[PDB]
Amino acid sequence: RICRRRSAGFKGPCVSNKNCAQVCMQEGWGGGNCDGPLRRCKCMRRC
Repeated sequence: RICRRRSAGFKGPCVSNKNCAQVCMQEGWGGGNCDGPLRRCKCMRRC
């Protein structure tokens, strides 16, 4: 399975998708995903 976890350490709203991918990798997570109204970010990796 791939787990989606709210991006811990991301600076506010997901205006930059690129920086959410980084914050997720920074966290030890595969990629990052911007959720709902984009104004909150998630991280995705295998679990």
